[PDB]
Amino acid sequence: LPALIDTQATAETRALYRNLAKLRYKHLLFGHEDSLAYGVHWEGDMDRSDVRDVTGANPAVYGWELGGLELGHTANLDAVNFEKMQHWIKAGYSRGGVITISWHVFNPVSGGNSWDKTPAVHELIPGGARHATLKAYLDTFVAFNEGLADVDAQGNKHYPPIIFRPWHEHNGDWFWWGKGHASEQDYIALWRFTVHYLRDEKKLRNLIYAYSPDRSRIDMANFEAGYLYGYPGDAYVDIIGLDNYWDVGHEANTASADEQKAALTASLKQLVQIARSKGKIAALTETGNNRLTIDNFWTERLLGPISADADASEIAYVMVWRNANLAREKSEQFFAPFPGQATADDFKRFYQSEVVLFEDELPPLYR
Ligand SMILES: OC[C@H]1O[C@H](OC[C@H]2O[C@@H](O[C@H]3[C@H](O)[C@H](O)[C@H](O[C@H]4[C@H](O)[C@H](O)[C@H](O)O[C@@H]4CO)O[C@@H]3CO)[C@@H](O)[C@@H](O)[C@@H]2O[C@@H]2O[C@H](CO)[C@@H](O)[C@H](O)[C@@H]2O)[C@H](O)[C@@H](O)[C@H]1O
Ligand code: NA
Ligand code: NA
Repeated sequence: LPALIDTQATAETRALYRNLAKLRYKHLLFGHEDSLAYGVHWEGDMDRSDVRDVTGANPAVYGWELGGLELGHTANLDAVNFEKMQHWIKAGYSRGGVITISWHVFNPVSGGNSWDKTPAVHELIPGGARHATLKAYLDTFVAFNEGLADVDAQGNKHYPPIIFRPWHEHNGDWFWWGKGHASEQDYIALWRFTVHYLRDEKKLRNLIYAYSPDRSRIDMANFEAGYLYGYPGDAYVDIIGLDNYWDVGHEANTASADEQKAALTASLKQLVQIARSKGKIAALTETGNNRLTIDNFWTERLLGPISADADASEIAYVMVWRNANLAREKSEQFFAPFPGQATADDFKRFYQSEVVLFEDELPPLYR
């Protein structure tokens, strides 16, 4: 029933969206960022995941990250090799998994990373002095996407569908495309150009576009207004996403656990209401508890509050962030368990839930 903004989307892309729309009522796909690239205690294996090591199954949704691609780097900002990334995307897709991609774009003005707040959006949008840079940046993704293609016996080209989730958390002030660094109207212009360029100029047909404000900068008394800050229009968005680490035990959140659980449910309920009104699909596009310090996190803090309300439950998927490699990165950062981690058994319970789907029990999404 929801329809993609790309009226010419590939058969597989159309199928994915249709099937997510169907499965969302009774199920929730689980996702993990950089799941095949490395884990907390390993890197190098070409077919491994912390998630699989714990549960026996890969995540249903695989998140990947392009930051650095635009600069012609061999590897992304977390040292994930782009050729390997292409291999891993193809591998996950071949098994029936879902692919989603974010993009922590480097600051073109300074050469700094996404967290360098030097203003850039005004310069990047149509009419801006650096508009050529925006085109060049997007071109690198066009090229990357080509590296995901196969060609069948009949000479037809096929791609993995990708849930493309750019310019995220734009209601926060931490990225250079965020509030305080870009006007609302300029942000909208940036988004709209991104869609026009990829969908219309470059004729990519394998994208589903995901919009993802951060819950931590939305006033719960006025959720819709906060959510729709910088919203580019229904003609430019397929997935009504949300990044919400806040209500799942963020260290800076002084709300009680019970208040947080209620807020998680309320946030997702309202998200779903917005999606319903717009004929879209909702998803919890980023979440998690860094270092998994909360007892029974998965069942008590994530699944429980989602399942508590039938509106909240209508989200299609939930993705947790990456399991940074300790040896390489020098600190602990992870959002899925690994064997022996305190929440591993509770994660097994989460996996086991009839509601939650990992790769191993996905129906065929692409037909
Ligand atoms: O490196 C550990 C980090 O873990 C957390 O970031 C997780 C993940 O979240 C997404 O963006 C972040 C963003 O970086 C902001 O710092 C923001 O912090 C604000 C809080 O939300 C809240 O509002 C608070 O009141 O104020 C904070 C601002 O001071 O949080 C958002 C949402 O969590 C996500 O897309 C990533 O950017 C980020 O993880 C990084 O991902 C990149 C790219 O893969 C890696 O290079 C990094 O190493 C991280 O993995 C946490 O928010 C951070 O503070 C930090 O501890
Ligand atoms: Na659901
Ligand atoms: Na399950």
